[PDB]
Formats: sequence, structure tokens, C-alpha cells
Amino acid sequence: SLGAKPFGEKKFIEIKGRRMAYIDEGTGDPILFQHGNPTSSYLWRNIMPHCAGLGRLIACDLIGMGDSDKLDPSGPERYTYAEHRDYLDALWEALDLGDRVVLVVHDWGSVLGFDWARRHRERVQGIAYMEAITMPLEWADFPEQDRDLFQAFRSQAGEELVLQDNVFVEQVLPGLILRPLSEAEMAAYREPFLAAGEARRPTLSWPRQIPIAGTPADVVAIARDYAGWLSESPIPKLFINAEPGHLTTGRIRDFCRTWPNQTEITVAGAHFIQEDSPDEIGAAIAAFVRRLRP
Ligand SMILES: [Ca+2]
Ligand SMILES: [Cl-]
Ligand SMILES: [Cl-]
Repeated sequence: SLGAKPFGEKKFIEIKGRRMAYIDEGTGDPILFQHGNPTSSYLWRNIMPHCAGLGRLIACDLIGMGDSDKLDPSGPERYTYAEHRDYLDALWEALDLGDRVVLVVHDWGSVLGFDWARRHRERVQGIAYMEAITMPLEWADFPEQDRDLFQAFRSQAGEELVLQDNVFVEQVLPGLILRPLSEAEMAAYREPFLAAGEARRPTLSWPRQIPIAGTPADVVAIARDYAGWLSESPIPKLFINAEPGHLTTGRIRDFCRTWPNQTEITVAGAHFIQEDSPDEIGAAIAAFVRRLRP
């Protein structure tokens, strides 16, 4: 159902000198849920219950997000994709995931998850994705309504928008959810970002890292690599399409629809579709996992 209560209890682990927070419930092969910007493990709270008893249910808070530690010192060159990947790779290693991992990804969680999967293909049993970066982007893929704002994030205006005014949390997040959020839900999303300044850096560094029109070149290359791989991989996939959807529409949806061994369902939502259709999403993931684990 819907609801503002988190799933499970937050656990903590030291990774590269910083404390990272994660949810880890149950036993067996992992079903690994990865949030992106500007969210946390909290995004999956109404979805994870649908997988009860199908394996070890894991949702990690990316560095500087959720209940994970902030980088110290924080600044404009921190919280790059490469930096997030170093922490997340190390956390996933520390969690002893084994070699039959199901990945469930969204937003920046998909760039991280798709890349990790490409680098650890023998260990990936299935990939479920939604509102994901399925390939390097162009401004034409960006919904027209968001072009100017994201271009502004990727300019000197970004610091005032995000660090001073918390625009990603306070404007973009609810703007891309169809149903109204409760007070408790917004409180959970804003909690890691209550303080103005560097506490909010992850939510600005992320849009600056989106592979668009060839920049940044490193992230473009990573996305190009996993795009090629996924388009040829026989790993079972679940594509949760959204209507109206947001990011994964047009050209980049045309592209991910070419991926082999893929089941697709459509649910109601814009970008943060987990807040609109958690039960339909969880039910689909559960059925996917049951077929993977008979
Ligand atoms: Ca809304
Ligand atoms: Cl096993
Ligand atoms: Cl972003």
C-alpha cells in the first residue's frame, strides 16, 4: 500500500572512512534496490514489502544521501559519479552479495547499477529498471519542461538554486510525482538536506554529472559502454515503463525496448514513479523474481 513508514531498520557500516547506511532484511540471494537523486532507500519503502520471503532485501543510501555520512570536506568537485561509484562498489563488496543478484534501479541508481552489472555480469541474475538513463543523452531527450532548469543546475546558477534554495528536493521531486506527498513523506526526503550549503551538494553534483551532449565525457563513456552491453546481454530484464513517464520515453525508451530477454509492464507515474504506483511496481518485481527463483 501507500504509507510514510520506512521499511525495516537502518544499518550502518564503515566504508573508506565514512559511515554508510543501508537496509538489509531477510535471507538468501539479494534483491538490491538502488535510489538516485534526490532520494534515498526511503524511495523503496512501499515496494520492498512485495518481495518479502523472495530473498535478502537490500537498499543502500548513497554517500552524502539518506542516513549516509557527508563527504568532508565537501565542494564542487565532490560527489561525482566516480566518487559515488567508489563508495557504492565498496559497500556492495562489504555486503557479501554472492553471485545471483537481482538489481532494481532508478534514476542515478540505474547509471550505478547498470555499470556495476556490466562490470560483474556473472553475478547478475536479473535487472529491473524504471525511469533510468538507458544510454548517453541529448538535450532533445530531455523533456522540454526541464531543459532550462537542468541547464541552470549545470551553470553557475546551480549553487543558489540547490545549495541555498534546495530546489531539487523541494521543487523537482514533488514536481515529478503525480499524487500529493504527505507532510511525513516530504520530511523524510528533506531530512538529509535540511541545512543550506554543502549538505545539499549531492543534489547539485548529480545533475552536473548527467551524460548529456558528450559532457561529462567519463560518464558518457560509462553509459555508452553499458548501453552497448545491455543491448546484447541475455540477462533477464524487467522494464517498468511509466505513463506519462518522464525520462524513459521517446528515443531512450525506443532504445531500451531493443534489449533482449525483457518483460515490460506500464504503470502510472512521471519520474519518481515509486510514489505513484508502489504496489504495481512491487508486484511486478515479485513476479519477475519468482520466475528467476522457482
Ligand atoms: Ca506533484
Ligand atoms: Cl546460491
Ligand atoms: Cl540529477
